[PDB]
Amino acid sequence: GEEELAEKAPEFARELANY
Repeated sequence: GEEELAEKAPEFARELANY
């Protein structure tokens, strides 16, 4: 998970959440 999380960084969700 850590790597998926590392390959994710829950800030991307918001970085696209706006678009």
